[PDB]
Amino acid sequence: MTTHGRATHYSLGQGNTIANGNCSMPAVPADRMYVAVSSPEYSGAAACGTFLDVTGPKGTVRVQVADQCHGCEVGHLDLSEEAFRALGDFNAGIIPISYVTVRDPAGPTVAIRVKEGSSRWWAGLQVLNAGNRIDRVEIQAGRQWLPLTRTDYGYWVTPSPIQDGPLTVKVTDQYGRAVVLPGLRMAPGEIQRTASRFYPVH
Amino acid sequence: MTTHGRATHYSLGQGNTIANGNCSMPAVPADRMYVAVSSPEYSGAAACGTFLDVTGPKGTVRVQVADQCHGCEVGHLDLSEEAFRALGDFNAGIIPISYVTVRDPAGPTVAIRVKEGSSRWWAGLQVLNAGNRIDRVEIQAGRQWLPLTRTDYGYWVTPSPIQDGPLTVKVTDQYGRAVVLPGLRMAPGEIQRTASRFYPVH
Ligand SMILES: OC[C@H]1O[C@@H](O[C@H]2[C@H](O)[C@@H](O)[C@H](O[C@H]3[C@H](O)[C@@H](O)[C@H](O[C@H]4[C@H](O)[C@@H](O)[C@H](O[C@H]5[C@H](O)[C@@H](O)[C@H](O)O[C@@H]5CO)O[C@@H]4CO)O[C@@H]3CO)O[C@@H]2CO)[C@H](O)[C@@H](O)[C@@H]1O
Repeated sequence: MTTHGRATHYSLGQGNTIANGNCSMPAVPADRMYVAVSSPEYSGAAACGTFLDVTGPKGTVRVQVADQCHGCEVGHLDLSEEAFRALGDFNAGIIPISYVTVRDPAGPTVAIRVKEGSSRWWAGLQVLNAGNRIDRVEIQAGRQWLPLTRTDYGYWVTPSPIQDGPLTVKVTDQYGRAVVLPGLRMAPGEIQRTASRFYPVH
Repeated sequence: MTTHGRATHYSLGQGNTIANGNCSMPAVPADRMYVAVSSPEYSGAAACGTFLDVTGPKGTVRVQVADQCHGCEVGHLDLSEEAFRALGDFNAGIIPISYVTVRDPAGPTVAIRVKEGSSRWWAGLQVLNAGNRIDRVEIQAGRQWLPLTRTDYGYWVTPSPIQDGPLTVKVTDQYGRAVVLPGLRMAPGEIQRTASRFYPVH
Protein backbone atom coordinates (compact mmCIF):
# COMPACT_ATOMS: atom_id res chain seq x y z
CA MET A 1 0.00 0.00 0.00
CA THR A 2 1.03 3.59 -0.65
CA THR A 3 1.73 5.73 2.40
CA HIS A 4 0.95 9.44 2.22
CA GLY A 5 3.00 11.61 4.54
CA ARG A 6 5.92 13.99 4.78
CA ALA A 7 9.71 14.16 4.69
CA THR A 8 12.37 16.04 6.57
CA HIS A 9 16.11 15.74 5.96
CA TYR A 10 19.28 14.75 7.81
CA SER A 11 22.72 13.36 7.00
CA LEU A 12 24.74 10.33 8.08
CA GLY A 13 27.70 12.16 6.54
CA GLN A 14 30.40 10.43 4.49
CA GLY A 15 30.47 7.58 6.97
CA ASN A 16 32.75 4.61 7.44
CA THR A 17 33.28 0.96 6.52
CA ILE A 18 31.92 -0.53 9.77
CA ALA A 19 28.42 0.67 10.56
CA ASN A 20 26.34 3.43 8.98
CA GLY A 21 22.89 4.20 10.39
CA ASN A 22 20.96 2.04 12.81
CA CYS A 23 20.96 -0.75 10.18
CA SER A 24 24.78 -0.76 10.43
CA MET A 25 25.27 -0.71 6.66
CA PRO A 26 28.84 -1.47 5.46
CA ALA A 27 28.76 1.87 3.65
CA VAL A 28 26.66 4.90 2.98
CA PRO A 29 25.07 4.28 -0.46
CA ALA A 30 27.31 5.76 -3.17
CA ASP A 31 24.37 7.76 -4.57
CA ARG A 32 23.62 9.04 -1.04
CA MET A 33 19.99 7.93 -1.42
CA TYR A 34 18.96 6.63 1.99
CA VAL A 35 16.27 7.19 4.57
CA ALA A 36 15.63 6.86 8.29
CA VAL A 37 12.17 5.57 9.15
CA SER A 38 9.80 5.68 12.13
CA SER A 39 10.22 3.09 14.87
CA PRO A 40 7.13 1.09 13.83
CA GLU A 41 8.25 1.06 10.18
CA TYR A 42 11.80 0.18 11.20
CA SER A 43 10.21 -2.91 12.74
CA GLY A 44 13.15 -3.91 14.96
CA ALA A 45 15.45 -3.51 11.91
CA ALA A 46 13.39 -5.88 9.75
CA ALA A 47 13.09 -2.96 7.32
CA CYS A 48 16.87 -2.76 6.97
CA GLY A 49 18.12 -3.39 3.44
CA THR A 50 14.74 -2.65 1.84
CA PHE A 51 14.04 0.23 -0.54
CA LEU A 52 11.32 2.85 -0.82
CA ASP A 53 10.16 4.58 -3.98
CA VAL A 54 9.36 8.09 -2.78
CA THR A 55 7.36 10.64 -4.76
CA GLY A 56 7.61 14.34 -3.93
CA PRO A 57 7.01 17.72 -5.63
CA LYS A 58 9.93 17.28 -8.08
CA GLY A 59 9.42 13.62 -8.95
CA THR A 60 10.30 10.13 -7.71
CA VAL A 61 13.51 8.69 -6.26
CA ARG A 62 14.51 5.40 -4.63
CA VAL A 63 16.09 5.34 -1.17
CA GLN A 64 17.61 2.54 0.88
CA VAL A 65 16.26 2.08 4.38
CA ALA A 66 19.39 2.72 6.40
CA ASP A 67 18.37 4.03 9.77
CA GLN A 68 15.74 4.59 12.45
CA CYS A 69 14.13 7.96 13.20
CA HIS A 70 12.75 7.63 16.75
CA GLY A 71 11.08 11.05 16.54
CA CYS A 72 9.41 10.40 13.15
CA GLU A 73 5.77 9.40 13.26
CA VAL A 74 4.53 6.71 10.89
CA GLY A 75 4.42 8.34 7.45
CA HIS A 76 7.26 10.77 8.20
CA LEU A 77 10.53 9.89 6.48
CA ASP A 78 13.87 11.41 7.38
CA LEU A 79 15.51 11.53 3.95
CA SER A 80 19.16 12.03 3.15
CA GLU A 81 19.90 15.62 2.12
CA GLU A 82 20.53 14.36 -1.43
CA ALA A 83 17.19 12.54 -1.67
CA PHE A 84 15.43 15.55 -0.18
CA ARG A 85 16.94 17.95 -2.73
CA ALA A 86 15.95 15.63 -5.57
CA LEU A 87 12.31 15.73 -4.43
CA GLY A 88 11.91 19.28 -3.18
CA ASP A 89 13.17 22.62 -1.92
CA PHE A 90 15.88 21.97 0.69
CA ASN A 91 15.06 25.11 2.67
CA ALA A 92 11.39 24.21 2.95
CA GLY A 93 12.53 21.82 5.69
CA ILE A 94 9.53 19.59 5.16
CA ILE A 95 7.73 18.44 2.02
CA PRO A 96 4.66 16.28 1.31
CA ILE A 97 5.44 12.83 -0.07
CA SER A 98 3.94 9.47 -0.90
CA TYR A 99 5.92 6.24 -0.76
CA VAL A 100 5.90 2.50 -1.30
CA THR A 101 8.20 -0.35 -0.36
CA VAL A 102 9.79 -1.79 -3.50
CA ARG A 103 9.14 -5.47 -4.23
CA ASP A 104 12.20 -7.36 -5.54
CA PRO A 105 14.37 -4.29 -6.13
CA ALA A 106 17.08 -4.66 -8.79
CA GLY A 107 20.29 -5.55 -6.94
CA PRO A 108 23.52 -7.56 -6.82
CA THR A 109 23.94 -11.11 -5.44
CA VAL A 110 23.42 -11.85 -1.74
CA ALA A 111 26.45 -11.13 0.43
CA ILE A 112 27.26 -11.94 4.05
CA ARG A 113 29.31 -9.98 6.57
CA VAL A 114 30.44 -11.44 9.89
CA LYS A 115 30.40 -8.86 12.72
CA GLU A 116 33.64 -7.47 14.15
CA GLY A 117 34.47 -9.38 17.32
CA SER A 118 32.67 -12.57 16.24
CA SER A 119 33.93 -16.07 17.08
CA ARG A 120 32.71 -19.63 17.63
CA TRP A 121 31.56 -18.43 21.07
CA TRP A 122 29.29 -15.70 19.72
CA ALA A 123 28.78 -14.28 16.25
CA GLY A 124 26.70 -11.79 14.31
CA LEU A 125 25.85 -12.12 10.61
CA GLN A 126 24.55 -9.36 8.32
CA VAL A 127 22.66 -10.28 5.17
CA LEU A 128 23.34 -7.89 2.30
CA ASN A 129 21.27 -7.50 -0.91
CA ALA A 130 18.26 -9.65 0.04
CA GLY A 131 16.14 -6.83 -1.40
CA ASN A 132 13.06 -7.62 0.65
CA ARG A 133 12.47 -8.27 4.34
CA ILE A 134 14.27 -11.33 5.76
CA ASP A 135 12.19 -13.53 8.06
CA ARG A 136 14.73 -16.12 9.25
CA VAL A 137 18.49 -16.69 9.20
CA GLU A 138 19.66 -20.15 10.25
CA ILE A 139 23.02 -21.84 10.64
CA GLN A 140 23.29 -25.55 9.82
CA ALA A 141 24.05 -27.86 12.72
CA GLY A 142 23.99 -31.35 11.21
CA ARG A 143 20.40 -32.41 10.58
CA GLN A 144 19.06 -29.23 12.14
CA TRP A 145 18.90 -25.54 11.38
CA LEU A 146 19.70 -23.34 14.36
CA PRO A 147 17.86 -19.99 14.33
CA LEU A 148 19.80 -16.75 14.73
CA THR A 149 18.16 -13.83 16.54
CA ARG A 150 17.30 -10.61 14.73
CA THR A 151 18.95 -7.65 16.43
CA ASP A 152 17.68 -4.09 16.18
CA TYR A 153 20.97 -3.02 14.53
CA GLY A 154 20.92 -5.00 11.28
CA TYR A 155 22.66 -8.22 12.30
CA TRP A 156 21.54 -11.74 13.19
CA VAL A 157 23.22 -13.26 16.21
CA THR A 158 24.00 -16.67 17.73
CA PRO A 159 21.93 -17.63 20.76
CA SER A 160 24.57 -20.25 21.62
CA PRO A 161 28.17 -21.15 20.67
CA ILE A 162 28.58 -22.70 17.21
CA GLN A 163 31.20 -24.96 15.62
CA ASP A 164 34.85 -24.07 15.03
CA GLY A 165 34.74 -24.32 11.24
CA PRO A 166 32.98 -23.42 7.96
CA LEU A 167 29.42 -22.14 8.27
CA THR A 168 26.35 -23.02 6.22
CA VAL A 169 23.61 -20.41 6.43
CA LYS A 170 20.03 -20.46 5.19
CA VAL A 171 18.28 -17.13 4.73
CA THR A 172 14.53 -17.07 4.16
CA ASP A 173 12.80 -13.91 2.94
CA GLN A 174 9.31 -12.65 3.73
CA TYR A 175 7.90 -14.48 0.69
CA GLY A 176 9.23 -17.85 1.81
CA ARG A 177 12.11 -17.94 -0.65
CA ALA A 178 15.31 -19.39 0.78
CA VAL A 179 18.93 -19.29 -0.27
CA VAL A 180 21.51 -21.68 1.19
CA LEU A 181 25.02 -20.29 1.54
CA PRO A 182 27.75 -22.86 2.25
CA GLY A 183 31.43 -22.46 3.14
CA LEU A 184 31.04 -19.14 4.93
CA ARG A 185 34.19 -18.24 6.86
CA MET A 186 34.53 -16.91 10.39
CA ALA A 187 36.06 -13.76 8.93
CA PRO A 188 34.89 -10.74 10.96
CA GLY A 189 34.46 -7.51 9.02
CA GLU A 190 34.82 -9.08 5.58
CA ILE A 191 32.03 -8.92 2.99
CA GLN A 192 31.74 -12.47 1.67
CA ARG A 193 30.29 -12.70 -1.84
CA THR A 194 27.95 -15.43 -3.06
CA ALA A 195 26.35 -16.44 -6.35
CA SER A 196 22.90 -16.61 -4.76
CA ARG A 197 19.84 -14.45 -5.51
CA PHE A 198 16.26 -14.50 -4.22
CA TYR A 199 14.98 -13.56 -7.66
CA PRO A 200 16.32 -13.36 -11.23
CA VAL A 201 17.89 -10.26 -12.75
CA HIS A 202 15.74 -7.89 -14.79
CA MET B 1 33.84 -7.03 49.48
CA THR B 2 35.29 -10.37 48.34
CA THR B 3 33.30 -12.65 46.03
CA HIS B 4 33.88 -16.39 46.27
CA GLY B 5 33.03 -18.54 43.27
CA ARG B 6 34.33 -20.22 40.17
CA ALA B 7 35.89 -19.59 36.78
CA THR B 8 35.60 -21.12 33.35
CA HIS B 9 37.42 -19.98 30.24
CA TYR B 10 36.68 -18.65 26.75
CA SER B 11 38.42 -16.47 24.19
CA LEU B 12 37.78 -13.24 22.30
CA GLY B 13 40.77 -14.35 20.22
CA GLN B 14 43.09 -12.00 18.33
CA GLY B 15 40.43 -9.30 18.05
CA ASN B 16 40.05 -6.07 16.11
CA THR B 17 40.27 -2.25 16.38
CA ILE B 18 36.51 -1.61 16.47
CA ALA B 19 34.82 -3.47 19.29
CA ASN B 20 36.05 -6.34 21.44
CA GLY B 21 33.63 -7.93 23.88
CA ASN B 22 30.26 -6.57 24.91
CA CYS B 23 32.11 -3.54 26.36
CA SER B 24 33.29 -2.84 22.80
CA MET B 25 36.91 -2.28 23.88
CA PRO B 26 39.14 -0.70 21.18
CA ALA B 27 41.46 -3.69 21.61
CA VAL B 28 41.83 -7.01 23.33
CA PRO B 29 44.35 -6.20 26.11
CA ALA B 30 47.97 -6.79 25.05
CA ASP B 31 48.43 -9.17 27.99
CA ARG B 32 45.22 -11.09 27.12
CA MET B 33 44.05 -10.66 30.71
CA TYR B 34 40.32 -10.07 30.51
CA VAL B 35 37.06 -11.46 31.82
CA ALA B 36 33.38 -11.71 30.92
CA VAL B 37 31.13 -11.20 33.94
CA SER B 38 27.59 -12.25 34.89
CA SER B 39 24.77 -9.94 33.78
CA PRO B 40 24.18 -8.54 37.28
CA GLU B 41 27.89 -7.84 37.68
CA TYR B 42 28.06 -6.37 34.17
CA SER B 43 25.39 -3.96 35.40
CA GLY B 44 24.29 -2.56 32.04
CA ALA B 45 27.96 -2.11 31.03
CA ALA B 46 28.70 -0.07 34.15
CA ALA B 47 31.46 -2.56 35.01
CA CYS B 48 33.12 -1.97 31.65
CA GLY B 49 36.72 -0.90 32.01
CA THR B 50 37.03 -1.87 35.66
CA PHE B 51 39.52 -4.51 36.84
CA LEU B 52 39.25 -7.59 39.05
CA ASP B 53 42.05 -9.04 41.12
CA VAL B 54 41.34 -12.77 40.90
CA THR B 55 42.83 -15.36 43.25
CA GLY B 56 42.95 -19.04 42.25
CA PRO B 57 44.96 -22.23 42.89
CA LYS B 58 48.17 -20.90 41.27
CA GLY B 59 48.11 -17.31 42.55
CA THR B 60 46.56 -13.94 41.79
CA VAL B 61 46.12 -12.13 38.48
CA ARG B 62 44.37 -8.97 37.37
CA VAL B 63 41.84 -9.00 34.55
CA GLN B 64 40.04 -6.18 32.74
CA VAL B 65 36.24 -6.43 32.61
CA ALA B 66 35.64 -6.58 28.88
CA ASP B 67 32.53 -8.62 28.29
CA GLN B 68 29.20 -10.03 29.52
CA CYS B 69 28.62 -13.70 30.31
CA HIS B 70 24.81 -14.01 30.17
CA GLY B 71 24.88 -17.63 31.34
CA CYS B 72 27.16 -17.05 34.33
CA GLU B 73 25.67 -16.79 37.81
CA VAL B 74 27.04 -14.10 40.08
CA GLY B 75 30.40 -15.32 41.33
CA HIS B 76 31.12 -17.20 38.10
CA LEU B 77 33.74 -15.48 35.92
CA ASP B 78 34.47 -16.42 32.31
CA LEU B 79 38.21 -15.71 32.13
CA SER B 80 40.37 -15.45 29.04
CA GLU B 81 42.31 -18.67 28.38
CA GLU B 82 45.50 -16.88 29.37
CA ALA B 83 44.13 -15.67 32.71
CA PHE B 84 42.70 -19.14 33.34
CA ARG B 85 46.05 -20.82 32.64
CA ALA B 86 47.75 -18.36 34.98
CA LEU B 87 45.39 -19.40 37.81
CA GLY B 88 44.93 -23.14 37.32
CA ASP B 89 44.86 -26.24 35.15
CA PHE B 90 43.31 -25.37 31.78
CA ASN B 91 41.80 -28.84 31.33
CA ALA B 92 40.04 -28.76 34.69
CA GLY B 93 37.56 -26.53 32.86
CA ILE B 94 36.38 -24.97 36.11
CA ILE B 95 38.46 -23.69 39.04
CA PRO B 96 37.54 -22.20 42.43
CA ILE B 97 38.39 -18.51 42.71
CA SER B 98 37.85 -15.48 44.91
CA TYR B 99 37.87 -11.94 43.55
CA VAL B 100 37.51 -8.23 44.21
CA THR B 101 37.09 -5.16 42.04
CA VAL B 102 40.24 -3.00 42.04
CA ARG B 103 39.90 0.52 43.43
CA ASP B 104 41.84 3.16 41.49
CA PRO B 105 43.74 0.63 39.32
CA ALA B 106 47.08 1.90 37.93
CA GLY B 107 46.59 3.03 34.35
CA PRO B 108 46.88 5.70 31.62
CA THR B 109 45.08 9.04 31.40
CA VAL B 110 41.42 9.22 30.43
CA ALA B 111 40.72 8.86 26.70
CA ILE B 112 37.55 9.34 24.67
CA ARG B 113 36.57 7.49 21.51
CA VAL B 114 33.74 8.78 19.36
CA LYS B 115 31.75 5.87 17.88
CA GLU B 116 31.96 5.09 14.18
CA GLY B 117 29.04 6.74 12.41
CA SER B 118 28.71 9.60 14.89
CA SER B 119 27.67 13.10 13.82
CA ARG B 120 25.91 16.15 15.24
CA TRP B 121 22.56 14.39 14.80
CA TRP B 122 23.63 11.48 17.01
CA ALA B 123 26.88 10.40 18.61
CA GLY B 124 28.26 7.86 21.03
CA LEU B 125 31.22 8.47 23.32
CA GLN B 126 33.34 5.78 24.95
CA VAL B 127 35.25 6.72 28.10
CA LEU B 128 38.52 4.83 28.39
CA ASN B 129 40.76 4.37 31.46
CA ALA B 130 38.43 5.81 34.12
CA GLY B 131 39.56 2.86 36.27
CA ASN B 132 36.39 2.72 38.33
CA ARG B 133 32.68 2.83 37.47
CA ILE B 134 31.51 5.98 35.66
CA ASP B 135 28.23 7.44 36.90
CA ARG B 136 27.66 10.28 34.42
CA VAL B 137 28.95 11.60 31.12
CA GLU B 138 27.78 15.02 29.95
CA ILE B 139 28.44 17.27 26.99
CA GLN B 140 28.66 21.01 27.50
CA ALA B 141 25.86 23.04 25.94
CA GLY B 142 26.46 26.64 26.97
CA ARG B 143 25.95 26.93 30.71
CA GLN B 144 24.23 23.57 30.86
CA TRP B 145 25.44 20.00 30.80
CA LEU B 146 23.51 17.61 28.53
CA PRO B 147 23.35 14.08 29.97
CA LEU B 148 24.36 11.18 27.75
CA THR B 149 22.70 7.78 28.12
CA ARG B 150 24.65 4.70 29.20
CA THR B 151 24.28 1.94 26.62
CA ASP B 152 24.80 -1.75 27.41
CA TYR B 153 27.69 -1.92 24.93
CA GLY B 154 30.29 0.39 26.48
CA TYR B 155 29.28 3.73 24.98
CA TRP B 156 27.37 6.79 26.11
CA VAL B 157 24.98 8.23 23.56
CA THR B 158 23.26 11.54 22.74
CA PRO B 159 19.51 11.72 23.49
CA SER B 160 19.15 14.59 21.03
CA PRO B 161 21.16 16.35 18.30
CA ILE B 162 24.10 18.34 19.69
CA GLN B 163 25.57 21.71 18.74
CA ASP B 164 28.55 21.89 16.42
CA GLY B 165 32.02 23.12 17.38
CA PRO B 166 34.52 21.63 19.88
CA LEU B 167 33.07 19.19 22.40
CA THR B 168 33.63 19.66 26.10
CA VAL B 169 32.78 16.54 28.04
CA LYS B 170 32.46 16.04 31.79
CA VAL B 171 32.89 12.54 33.20
CA THR B 172 31.96 11.82 36.82
CA ASP B 173 32.99 8.55 38.50
CA GLN B 174 31.27 6.51 41.19
CA TYR B 175 33.11 8.46 43.89
CA GLY B 176 31.94 11.85 42.68
CA ARG B 177 35.24 12.77 41.07
CA ALA B 178 34.88 14.69 37.83
CA VAL B 179 37.20 15.28 34.92
CA VAL B 180 36.51 17.95 32.28
CA LEU B 181 37.80 17.29 28.77
CA PRO B 182 37.74 20.31 26.47
CA GLY B 183 38.53 20.56 22.77
CA LEU B 184 37.33 17.10 21.84
CA ARG B 185 36.81 16.54 18.13
CA MET B 186 33.94 14.90 16.26
CA ALA B 187 36.41 12.29 15.02
CA PRO B 188 34.65 8.90 14.73
CA GLY B 189 36.91 5.94 15.48
CA GLU B 190 39.82 7.92 16.89
CA ILE B 191 41.08 7.38 20.43
CA GLN B 192 41.46 10.89 21.79
CA ARG B 193 43.87 10.77 24.71
CA THR B 194 43.56 13.55 27.28
CA ALA B 195 45.65 15.01 30.08
CA SER B 196 43.04 14.16 32.73
CA ARG B 197 43.17 11.52 35.48
CA PHE B 198 40.68 10.68 38.24
CA TYR B 199 43.55 9.99 40.62
CA PRO B 200 47.34 10.52 40.67
CA VAL B 201 49.89 8.02 39.36
CA HIS B 202 51.48 5.55 41.77
O1 LIG C 1 26.94 -12.59 24.64
C1 LIG C 1 27.13 -11.21 24.32
C2 LIG C 1 28.23 -11.08 23.28
O2 LIG C 1 28.35 -9.68 23.05
C3 LIG C 1 29.41 -9.43 22.10
O3 LIG C 1 29.55 -8.04 21.86
C4 LIG C 1 28.57 -7.38 21.01
C5 LIG C 1 27.17 -7.21 21.61
O4 LIG C 1 26.51 -8.46 21.83
C6 LIG C 1 26.28 -6.51 20.61
O5 LIG C 1 24.99 -6.27 21.18
C7 LIG C 1 26.91 -5.20 20.32
O6 LIG C 1 26.06 -4.56 19.39
C8 LIG C 1 26.16 -3.19 19.04
C9 LIG C 1 27.00 -2.89 17.82
O7 LIG C 1 28.36 -3.31 18.02
C10 LIG C 1 26.99 -1.39 17.59
O8 LIG C 1 27.78 -1.00 16.43
C11 LIG C 1 25.51 -1.00 17.38
O9 LIG C 1 25.47 0.40 17.15
C12 LIG C 1 24.20 1.10 16.84
C13 LIG C 1 23.43 1.59 18.04
O10 LIG C 1 22.97 0.44 18.76
C14 LIG C 1 22.17 2.29 17.57
O11 LIG C 1 21.51 2.89 18.70
C15 LIG C 1 22.58 3.44 16.70
O12 LIG C 1 21.39 4.10 16.29
C16 LIG C 1 21.50 5.44 15.72
C17 LIG C 1 21.90 5.53 14.24
O13 LIG C 1 23.23 5.04 14.04
C18 LIG C 1 21.95 7.00 13.88
O14 LIG C 1 22.30 7.16 12.49
C19 LIG C 1 20.57 7.62 14.10
O15 LIG C 1 20.54 8.99 13.72
O16 LIG C 1 20.21 7.46 15.49
C20 LIG C 1 20.16 6.08 15.85
C21 LIG C 1 19.78 6.13 17.33
O17 LIG C 1 18.51 6.76 17.51
O18 LIG C 1 23.24 2.91 15.53
C22 LIG C 1 24.47 2.24 15.88
C23 LIG C 1 25.06 1.58 14.64
O19 LIG C 1 25.35 2.55 13.64
O20 LIG C 1 24.78 -1.31 18.61
C24 LIG C 1 24.77 -2.71 18.89
C25 LIG C 1 24.14 -2.95 20.27
O21 LIG C 1 22.80 -2.52 20.33
O22 LIG C 1 28.24 -5.36 19.76
C26 LIG C 1 29.13 -6.01 20.68
C27 LIG C 1 30.47 -6.21 19.96
O23 LIG C 1 30.34 -6.98 18.75
C28 LIG C 1 30.70 -9.90 22.70
O24 LIG C 1 31.75 -9.63 21.76
C29 LIG C 1 30.61 -11.41 22.87
O25 LIG C 1 31.83 -11.94 23.39
C30 LIG C 1 29.52 -11.66 23.84
O26 LIG C 1 29.40 -13.08 23.96
